[PDB]
Amino acid sequence: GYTLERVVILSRHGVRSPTKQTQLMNDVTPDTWPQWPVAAGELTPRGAQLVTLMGGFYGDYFRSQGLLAAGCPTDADIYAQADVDQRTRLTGQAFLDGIAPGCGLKVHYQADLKKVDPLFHPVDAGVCKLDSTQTHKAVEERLGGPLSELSKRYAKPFAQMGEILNFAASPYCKSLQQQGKTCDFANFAANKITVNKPGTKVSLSGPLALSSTLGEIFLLQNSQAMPDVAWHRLTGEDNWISLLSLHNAQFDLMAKTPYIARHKGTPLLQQIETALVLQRDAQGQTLPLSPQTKILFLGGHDTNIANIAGMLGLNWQLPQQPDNTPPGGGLVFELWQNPDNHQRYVAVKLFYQTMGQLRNAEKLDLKNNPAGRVPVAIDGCENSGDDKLCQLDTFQKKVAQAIEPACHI
Repeated sequence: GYTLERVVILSRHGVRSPTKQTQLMNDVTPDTWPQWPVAAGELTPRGAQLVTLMGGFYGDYFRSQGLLAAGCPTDADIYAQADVDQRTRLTGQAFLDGIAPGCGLKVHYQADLKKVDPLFHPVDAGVCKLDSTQTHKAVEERLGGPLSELSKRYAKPFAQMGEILNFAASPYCKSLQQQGKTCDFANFAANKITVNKPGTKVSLSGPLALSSTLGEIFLLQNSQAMPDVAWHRLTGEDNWISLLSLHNAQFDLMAKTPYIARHKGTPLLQQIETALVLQRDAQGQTLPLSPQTKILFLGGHDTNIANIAGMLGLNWQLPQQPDNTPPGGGLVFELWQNPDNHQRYVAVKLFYQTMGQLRNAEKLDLKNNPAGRVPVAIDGCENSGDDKLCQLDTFQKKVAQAIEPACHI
């Protein structure tokens, strides 16, 4: 077919413990949240193992495509840059361990682990600011109305989440009833967006935000192979899809909303595009990539993937993976060249482990049990053929149009 020339993987970190267990998260259920074997927000050992399995699949796939030779690549061939978080650094390392076992590759990352990496969090870092009014306006435009619409749009998932929590028996519900309120989970509080004064943080609070977090946690519990997921009250693929639709909706609103996405994702989009075509001195190419670079692995977060998706108009649904930005899942950019006419193409795929592949820690390979690999259509691109190929020149213009120039690094 075509020749796979270069790949950039924007990977979410692997399975992690919840980053935060708020009073609200405790109060919305009478049940006890299962504890995790690692500190909050850290990649679990099982998370690492799953990422390594995924790295083995990547290795299998890229070698089958001739992009990697057999044997050990070097940093010249494969570069893994991770965010400063432990979860992303170890995800990058687990990726290298799986794609190149015994090859001594080491994940790279900003040396100062104490500060945000502006590649992964430019807004947090202060590279550019979100305007509160534009942010509220952009999110509502994205939603098609004010956040109060969410309780109607997601009434069934919200009710489902309330049932899974046994919200009606929760301390939060008794507090609501104390105040003469009903225990309508969808409306236990207002959905509020808060941009802090400096414009470096945007927060969603309220039922959607909480439900996004809780749904993700259930999925992480499930992905961790925990024995009790959601107190055994969450089973069935559609129920998983439905419940996680709250999470995906939250990520759509708070990370895919182009205004937000372009401010938070511009350095990553520029890093992805410049690494993909290997324009090593281009703006936004921040890494010491070798001219021989075949794979750039970016160890980031679900928000990063969603920001990129928002910037490029990417929308997907993953068979057997209700989280659109699943643990260890990678937004994979592939540079293809048609040997017959030398036309070059960009393909975007979401590589991911299904729920079962995660939960059962299944060995991934090409013939028996591949990772999921969902082609993703790009706004403004040719989206040609079943794999939604974009002509390279078209992809580069789309990237140039999607970036917020004030947000580059």
